Amino acid sequence: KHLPEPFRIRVIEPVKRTTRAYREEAIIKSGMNPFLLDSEDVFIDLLTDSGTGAVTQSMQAAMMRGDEAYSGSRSYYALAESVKNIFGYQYTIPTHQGRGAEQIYIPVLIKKREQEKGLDRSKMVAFSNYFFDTTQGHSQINGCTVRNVYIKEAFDTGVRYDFKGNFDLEGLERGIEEVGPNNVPYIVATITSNSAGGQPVSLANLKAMYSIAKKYDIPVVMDSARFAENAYFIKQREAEYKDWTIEQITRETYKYADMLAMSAKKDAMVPMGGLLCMKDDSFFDVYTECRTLCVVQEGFPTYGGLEGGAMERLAVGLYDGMNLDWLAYRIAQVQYLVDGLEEIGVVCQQAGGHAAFVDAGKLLPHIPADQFPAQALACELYKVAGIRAVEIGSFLLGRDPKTGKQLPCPAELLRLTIPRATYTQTHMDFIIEAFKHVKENASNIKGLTFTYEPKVLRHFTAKLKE
Amino acid sequence: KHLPEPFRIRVIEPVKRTTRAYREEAIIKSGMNPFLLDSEDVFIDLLTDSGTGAVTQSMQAAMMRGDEAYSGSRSYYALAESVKNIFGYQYTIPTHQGRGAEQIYIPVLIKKREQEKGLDRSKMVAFSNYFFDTTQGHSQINGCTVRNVYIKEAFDTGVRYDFKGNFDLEGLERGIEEVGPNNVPYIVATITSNSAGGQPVSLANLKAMYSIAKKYDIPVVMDSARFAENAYFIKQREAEYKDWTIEQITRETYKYADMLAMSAKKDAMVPMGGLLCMKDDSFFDVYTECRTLCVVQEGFPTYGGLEGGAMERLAVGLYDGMNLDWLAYRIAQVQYLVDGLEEIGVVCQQAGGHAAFVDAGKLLPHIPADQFPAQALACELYKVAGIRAVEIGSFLLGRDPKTGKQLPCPAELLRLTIPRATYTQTHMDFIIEAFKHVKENASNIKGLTFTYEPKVLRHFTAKLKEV
Amino acid sequence: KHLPEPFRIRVIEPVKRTTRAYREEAIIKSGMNPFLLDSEDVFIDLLTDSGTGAVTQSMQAAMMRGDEAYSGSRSYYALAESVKNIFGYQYTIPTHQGRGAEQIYIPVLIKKREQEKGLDRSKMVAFSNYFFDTTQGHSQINGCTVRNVYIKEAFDTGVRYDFKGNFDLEGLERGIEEVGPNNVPYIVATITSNSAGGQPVSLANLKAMYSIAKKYDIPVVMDSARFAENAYFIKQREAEYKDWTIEQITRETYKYADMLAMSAKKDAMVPMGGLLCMKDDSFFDVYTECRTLCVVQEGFPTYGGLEGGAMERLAVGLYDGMNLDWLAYRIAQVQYLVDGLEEIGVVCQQAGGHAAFVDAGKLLPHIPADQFPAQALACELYKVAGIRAVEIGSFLLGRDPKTGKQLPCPAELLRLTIPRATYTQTHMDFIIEAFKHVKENASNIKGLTFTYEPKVLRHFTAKLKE
Amino acid sequence: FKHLPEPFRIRVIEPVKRTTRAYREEAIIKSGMNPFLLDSEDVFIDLLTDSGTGAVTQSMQAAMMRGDEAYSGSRSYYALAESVKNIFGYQYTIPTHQGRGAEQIYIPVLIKKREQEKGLDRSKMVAFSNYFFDTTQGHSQINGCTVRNVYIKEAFDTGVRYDFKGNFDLEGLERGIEEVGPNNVPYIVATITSNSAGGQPVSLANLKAMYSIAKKYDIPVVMDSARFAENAYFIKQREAEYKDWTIEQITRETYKYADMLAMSAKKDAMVPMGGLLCMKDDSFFDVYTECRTLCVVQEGFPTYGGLEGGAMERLAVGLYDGMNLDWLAYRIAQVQYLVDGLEEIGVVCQQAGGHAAFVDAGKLLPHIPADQFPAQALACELYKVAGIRAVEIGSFLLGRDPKTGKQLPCPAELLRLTIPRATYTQTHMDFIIEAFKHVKENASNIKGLTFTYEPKVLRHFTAKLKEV
Ligand SMILES: [K+]
Ligand SMILES: [K+]
Ligand SMILES: [K+]
Ligand SMILES: [K+]
Ligand SMILES: [K+]
Ligand SMILES: [K+]
Repeated sequence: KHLPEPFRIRVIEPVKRTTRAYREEAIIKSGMNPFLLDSEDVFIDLLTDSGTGAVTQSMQAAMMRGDEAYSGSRSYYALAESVKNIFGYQYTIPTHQGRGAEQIYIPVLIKKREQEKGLDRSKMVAFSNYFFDTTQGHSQINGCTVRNVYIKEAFDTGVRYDFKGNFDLEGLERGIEEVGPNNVPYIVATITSNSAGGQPVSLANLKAMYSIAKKYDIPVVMDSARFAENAYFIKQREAEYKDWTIEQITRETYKYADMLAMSAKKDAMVPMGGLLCMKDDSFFDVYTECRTLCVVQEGFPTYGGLEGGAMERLAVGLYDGMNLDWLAYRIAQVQYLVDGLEEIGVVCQQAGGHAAFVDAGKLLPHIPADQFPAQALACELYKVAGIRAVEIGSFLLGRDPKTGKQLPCPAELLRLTIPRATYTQTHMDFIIEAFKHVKENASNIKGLTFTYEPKVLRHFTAKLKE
Repeated sequence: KHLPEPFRIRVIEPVKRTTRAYREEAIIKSGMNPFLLDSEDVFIDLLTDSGTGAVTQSMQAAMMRGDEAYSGSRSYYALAESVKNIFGYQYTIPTHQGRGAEQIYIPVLIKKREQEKGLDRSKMVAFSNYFFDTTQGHSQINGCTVRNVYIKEAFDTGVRYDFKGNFDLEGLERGIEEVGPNNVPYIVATITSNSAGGQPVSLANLKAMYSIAKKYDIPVVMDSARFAENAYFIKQREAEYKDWTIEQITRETYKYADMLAMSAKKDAMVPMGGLLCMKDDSFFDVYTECRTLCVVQEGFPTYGGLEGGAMERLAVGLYDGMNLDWLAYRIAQVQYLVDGLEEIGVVCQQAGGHAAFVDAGKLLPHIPADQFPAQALACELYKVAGIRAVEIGSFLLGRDPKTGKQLPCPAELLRLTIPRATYTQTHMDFIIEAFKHVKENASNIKGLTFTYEPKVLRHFTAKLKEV
Repeated sequence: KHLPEPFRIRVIEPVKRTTRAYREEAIIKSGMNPFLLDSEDVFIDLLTDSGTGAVTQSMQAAMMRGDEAYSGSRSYYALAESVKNIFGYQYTIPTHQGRGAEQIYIPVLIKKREQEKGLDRSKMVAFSNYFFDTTQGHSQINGCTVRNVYIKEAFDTGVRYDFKGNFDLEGLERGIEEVGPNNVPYIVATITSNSAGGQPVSLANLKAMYSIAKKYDIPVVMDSARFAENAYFIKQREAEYKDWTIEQITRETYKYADMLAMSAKKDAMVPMGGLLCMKDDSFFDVYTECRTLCVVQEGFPTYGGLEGGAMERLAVGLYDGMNLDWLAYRIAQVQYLVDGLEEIGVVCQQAGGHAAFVDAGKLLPHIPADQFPAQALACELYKVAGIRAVEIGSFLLGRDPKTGKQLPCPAELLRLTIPRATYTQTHMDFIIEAFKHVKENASNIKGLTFTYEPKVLRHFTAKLKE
Repeated sequence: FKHLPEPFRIRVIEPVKRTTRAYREEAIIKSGMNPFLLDSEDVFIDLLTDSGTGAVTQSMQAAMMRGDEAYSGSRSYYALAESVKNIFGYQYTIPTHQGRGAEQIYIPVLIKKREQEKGLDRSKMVAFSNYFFDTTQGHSQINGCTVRNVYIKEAFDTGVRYDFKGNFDLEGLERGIEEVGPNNVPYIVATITSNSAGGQPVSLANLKAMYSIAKKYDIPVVMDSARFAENAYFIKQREAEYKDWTIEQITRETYKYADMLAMSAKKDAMVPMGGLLCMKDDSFFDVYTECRTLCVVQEGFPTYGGLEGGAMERLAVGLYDGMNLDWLAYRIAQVQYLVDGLEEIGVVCQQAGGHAAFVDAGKLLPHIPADQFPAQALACELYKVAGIRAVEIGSFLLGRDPKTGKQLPCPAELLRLTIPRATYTQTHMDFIIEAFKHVKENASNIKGLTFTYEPKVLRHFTAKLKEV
């Protein structure tokens, strides 16, 4: 059952509606890419949960007392203190958002292994249970190839597994041995594997992975956008921690990484914000190296592109986002949507933490991956009810930066991303109802093809036809 | 069907849960009166929709640019403009809230007819399709007796009627005759009869009523807390206006009153605010008389107890509260709750605008009105699921200020007041689920009796014990 | 010297200017009463410091997390806790503002002595070192005569005295003897005598006064609008407390009253808010009696006309308003204005806590009190520079509710009320410069007379001619 | 009245703390003699910079409350775009979190453009500006592009007055382009109010001439607009042909002489966070879509580019509020007041500019060689004395030659007392002046500085030094 909101709605933002005819015109005008649609032409925007959710009174209140100092802001220290208490990390660098931190640590870490272990940029490879679109982008832009070492169950939308976000431990080890440990600049642990469908990573898996990393002295970066939801799943599924608090599980979790890069725009519940933090003194050097690069890419390292109030707000969000009643509610809503879709015959990845992932591949078997079936489905859904979603399949995966050919994709998923505390059960029902029509028209949905394709992170602004 | 929210949630306030054992202790410490329970001991607070609902971004934004001047604030003029454009009234006096405006116009209007037509304070009577508790309170405190002239269908929870909030025209006229037109200081038209169950008043009824008032030259005050919902019902039920906008219907509606007193804390959607406005120059005198009394009771008449930002916020709320998609949604949610309760066998007044009114009388037939069955039901509901509600029956009606005996009551209703844009469909379902248990235990609920009773507006702070 | 602001300006509200011709037209349209002028027609609004000052970030932040519950709001408890820790009072009832609390306790206290000691309403008299216009108003409206028992030095603008707000102890005692202790419903101690010119009341004086009250068992109500400034003066002038903190002095001060009525719109620094609190159990009865009357006049006693956020904000203001650096600055600014005026030959009451009181009587000796010289001066000042002020003389004092004749007035003062943290030293200089012209035209300022006079609190909306 | 009275009422304040001399003594040492490393709470009056540290208006704070946090196509984006179209007349808008956010985008894009279109030679490319900001110069050099500031002879003569010291050296610009070869000049940056020159204005005539030269060689012109409003004000007070124009009109005119604008909204637009990268018209549509592609990588989707919805609504309002004439007159008059006060006590400064008083450390501390950063020494002295924090705009900031590796020659050693907008009062100005009385009295005893830790890029922000 969809749990009742453990909160009262305090502030609302009105939204309008549109006609089918209008959407038809609009979706064409947008080159068949929802990313290019106007906000006001969307009734229920499930494009992403990043910076689109609601905030709590405490957070809005925090936003009112920021120290806008350019250097040494007390708001910075407030944020730093929250990081020290929650993750146990001593060094903090705020960034405006996720890719803000990535564009800093990646270059820094690469140069490090180069200068220390003779890493060869022409043969370097980074690993992750699964890289973010932007993490992969910045890695490749820095001449580093990536390899996602996910488990066999990860993308089997027909089978259930407790931690589909887990690292393929053997795979990771053989991968490192092959590539050569000196050529692996870092390993990124994505807490709640986004591409796997917001699937959790067990604490045991993290310990094992970190153990392998320690062995080859490879820096481990914990991508923490949805650390809270991951902590929740660990608490519900990993026996050892059934009776631990989200805070305790989080603290434990972060003992298995050397630093964290986070897009606070998710679980921390803020409309803007990111973090780049190092656990301890052993990484003091990368810390000061990141402060140097931060000045260039984001701003002085005591605000790094965030206004004072934004840091006070984040200092609070990191806590509010860990509330157990909240997490149970949020995740239960997603479960509700997934079960609703599954009951009308729309197969999905098992319910994850932030969104329902519809298996476009299974729903539209006639359109080849090369033709982006999940993107076609997205346009169909929008047409139908004014709901906007994103594809997590071949369109997003991109082409091989070396071959120039379309990368093979493990699954063509349509992601119905649910912004935190933004929509109600009625909206969920509305979405499910919409899919009844989408399904009833599956067989007639046409594949898509480029008319304009950017060279980097193409899915955000590309346009397609047919 | 419960319509999907025509808005996105932007800011939330976390709430806490409790155990049955805890509530059991708490309801006792509160003297069996939910009004005395702590907010944090309530999961879903349906005590009232007054100042407890959500606001829109525009409103929260307006709150940020107020002119805190003590006199002639531009924020005051902003509010005045909204009133002129929406209601067509030229004179505006802000008050912190509803009873703030009542404590001003009532004394003023009474003195007026006294000096003008020789009204006899010892024999004066005021009329209304149905007085709010505070309106009745201030009237009686001023030595004026009240008489609610509602229609026969008003309190028949078993029959459906389009406008149960309507004035009993024949009754109003008869009443004015029996009492003597010189002794009737004013008539209050309560837009959406609260006690009737948030039932609407037709525009035709208002015209007729105002016509009668004009005949005897009796001032007509439009109590406007829920004017928007009333405008909505008119639009859905009164043929002549099916195609009018809420704004147009409102403008039309207010041509049939001489002034308005409003608790902005409802449809205007603000956590604080009230209004006392006069339509035109013919009432300029009561206007300046109200400015004089306002200085004493509320504050300088250009802010009357409201901070600058509060007036800017209200200037916006008056508009946002009239949005058609919004009104349809809000009222549809209430309908959903009422239908849900009715489906599990809990008879209610037909769905009104702001709340579901459960008929405690029908649900608990073994308890005499003198023992406040709706209050007993309220305590039962709280114990069961941590939901807080109010009774609109004998407990609230009070005693006859002259006889000193309990006033006879037309219905014992438990009001599940729904704050605007605060709870979801899931909460509604939660409430319905709770009532399944309440119903199952109906026959065992005891009646209540006083242990402490205030002399005025007793229901707010009184304490009772059972049986 | 004007101290430098111990704070940074964070939010500003733009204001406009006007022409002399325009003001001349406006002042007449307003019936020669500044109270009737539009805010936008005023450059520097010194009408009052009540609810017109600035707030701190913490306060604005508090306003964002209020519990709007109709009953038992946690915001109410927050306010109650602040009252308990600052004043040591156990019972709290919020009111929207000052006169909101007055209209409650006055009726309640009167009925009390009537039912307990046989008070005779037809012969009852209340005392105060000096009643506020609204306190006097509500008293008289309730059929109670008032008597201000101020000291001989109080209104001598030519002589300096440490505590001109003090009670005339002998006077108070004789007064009570004359009237009969059974007919005195209450004594109001106005912390910082407003009419005396924002002059302080010593702690010793309060002890003595409370001692007299205890003797006749007369309830003592501490009017606390400017309790903080009074605490400051005590700290600077009363030897015994030179080394005490504002918080400590306040706590001590409130041991000499049975309850407090406060317009939080002043020292607490909020744009809206008031308080009615009782010290302890011995007054539990008046407390529950006030809860009953509050439901009628203000709202449920757990919010009493204040929104949730307003109570959270006040809970913070009560503290922020007691900051020592702040108080020193605020009071130093007033001192600066007073010294500046005195330097150009404009005699004033010695610098008090919230405003400079110009002695209109001494500045315009040709105008008889009956003609309100301070009001004439106010209109002159406005015409000259667009500065708005209020008179604290015969116009405000009113007529004898019994005789119907104009009450005799101890001083005709023009009050240049300074809103807290709103204007700068440059504005002060601007005000002083304006007075150079006002003085240079003193001899030609005409007296005033009614054209419209309300029956109660006339000065707020009356209109005059000539 | 020289210090004009505030054309506004203070609505919200933030309390600040004081410290003891002994404490500052310890603190300045712990900070490696670099104020940038001091804690905010250890500063009474923070004149480090006016960037994102000033106050906002009610309208702005109100705007912050109604943002559309959509990830794409936010209506708040369109609101910002509309303001840009009305004010600057530019049709294409891309929001960025701040200044360097826009720089890291257009610089790479413009360079690749001339490379692919005119055969630019990265190994011989040079960019020009009346004067590059530290971050603009940084990103240029990081992209392998050398910079050349073509300022006028009067620019850094703190002893002489001149109406537009921020002007381009037209002959110099032309000679420079000829020397380097027009195909190797990727762009020209016009810094509206030359920051390094001392917040000195650039005349509209100078801009027309400069743009004319650029059009001739088909060189893209980027208008760095952080302080466009103050520049518009000076033009209105000093350039005869515009004495009677409004700030809005002068701004509109001004922007006809650039192809695009890069702006750190954290200054004149008055916001604590925000930036803009906009193109004038269709002729630059290509760089526009190229910037959208690079923005996705560096900042975020191009319809918010690192700014939350409310931040864009706030900026849409700030761009307007910042152009108010009474406001500008007041703000600039305050700076004039501080400059005249300092000059009164014998402390020579650059003639009053728009956002700060620039003390000439070189003239105040003649015994210290530029190599030893006299302006930085002066900054530490000022802090010790009264808890006032400032920045140096001299050799320390200028850096080393990325090619030679040697310290770059500097035209002036200035200590910048940056005044955040609507934050401090006249009393604070007087406080600052009073502080300098002591600083001056001790001038002869201030020692020079030297590195103990120096970053390879933008060193002045986090470097640490010690007394030589
Ligand atoms: K956002
Ligand atoms: K960046
Ligand atoms: K409220
Ligand atoms: K106010
Ligand atoms: K009242
Ligand atoms: K900032």
